[PDB]
Amino acid sequence: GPSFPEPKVVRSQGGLLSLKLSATPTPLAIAGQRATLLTYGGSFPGPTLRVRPRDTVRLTLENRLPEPTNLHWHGLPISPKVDDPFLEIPPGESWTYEFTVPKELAGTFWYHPHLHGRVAPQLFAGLLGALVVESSLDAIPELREAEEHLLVLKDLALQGGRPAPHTPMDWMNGKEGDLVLVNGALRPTLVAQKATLRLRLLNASNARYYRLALQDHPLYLIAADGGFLEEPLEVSELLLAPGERAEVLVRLRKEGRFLLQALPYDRGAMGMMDMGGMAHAMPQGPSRPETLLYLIAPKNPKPLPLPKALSPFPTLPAPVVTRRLVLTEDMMAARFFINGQVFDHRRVDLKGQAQTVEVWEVENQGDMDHPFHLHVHPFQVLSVGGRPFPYRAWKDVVNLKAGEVARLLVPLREKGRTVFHCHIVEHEDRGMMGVLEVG
Ligand SMILES: [Cu+2]
Ligand SMILES: [Cu+2]
Ligand SMILES: [Cu+2]
Repeated sequence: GPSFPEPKVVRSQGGLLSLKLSATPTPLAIAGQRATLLTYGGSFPGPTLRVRPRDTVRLTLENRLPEPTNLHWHGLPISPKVDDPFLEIPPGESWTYEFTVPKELAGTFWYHPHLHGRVAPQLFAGLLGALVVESSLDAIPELREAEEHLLVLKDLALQGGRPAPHTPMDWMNGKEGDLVLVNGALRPTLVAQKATLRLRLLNASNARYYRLALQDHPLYLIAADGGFLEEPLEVSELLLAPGERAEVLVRLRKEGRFLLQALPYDRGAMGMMDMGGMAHAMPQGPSRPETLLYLIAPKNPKPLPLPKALSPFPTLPAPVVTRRLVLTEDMMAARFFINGQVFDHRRVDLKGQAQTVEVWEVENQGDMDHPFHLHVHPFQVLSVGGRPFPYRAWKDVVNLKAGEVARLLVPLREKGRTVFHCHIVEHEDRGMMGVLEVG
């Protein structure tokens, strides 16, 4: 097939994407070996859903797993009656998710399980897929003429032909795997046919971080989690935390082979160590460098000029409340807290008012990175760690290194009960989640 593996795409037809999608243990060939994963649509990753604003999505999820599950439409500002984090689809049962794609939306989003307590094993076993919202901006020549690819960054570990089980230490750190894959393939080769590439990036890992760098090239950031930037932003590297998305332009200036690497990154994962005195926790340190893919430039490459502008970011109304949400950890217990509390599905933690804007100060007082995710209501990151954020774009995950405070501008959109949580999904399963009610 094509030298570059990418998930199969399902496009909306006539303004409607209607599809039956089963969650099922699936035998398949993965990184040169046979394994049984948990998949949507018989594939890992699941199929990419490509839609346009104002399309209708009708996704009937059939649960063929031996455990209950549900779907989070990660990043979509839709009703929490649809993106329902509390719904349980029992084994053998089905549920139809139906929503309209918002008019003012563009970018790379994704779908995955969100049944509290089972998210980490279900997502690790392979239940995830992408959703792309096409934009009229994609028709400008600087984007139209680029060669576009989706890169689903997800790692895996196999044991006896199945996803490796979670250990106690996995529940503390978040589980990372030794197979560091792109679109389910082990270090694929991308033989570019155009000198400009448009790469949609998805970190769908449970916990692994990707400190992205392309040999000999900068990246041109054009979209964050949930929308375009106002203009391209040149970066030498790009950290993608669990759950985050980004889109970059790559401008191939010379012929040659270039590595896309996940450079060493210390996210504060811990191990255990015993030097006489009994065992005590010790930092794992930075991750080993990983090669993600091989990028081959075309002959005599003449890249397109970058777009001068993308999408103006909306001027938001003045905020009416400031929230403070403090993240803490009890590592040896693998318990994780927001303002000193663990998740309780019956407890409402924040009550806000639709169509107002709030300032959320999220403070990481732990020692690990925690990627903070808010459902339903995309936000503008104003600052992290006291540094002004270098661009304006909708995000829905923000990474917090130990000690850092992020200031977020949060317009409240759809009414109903939704959640916020760490997107190291083990931490969510172990209690680092709270409930927001919007009325
Ligand atoms: Cu998510
Ligand atoms: Cu969630
Ligand atoms: Cu966390």
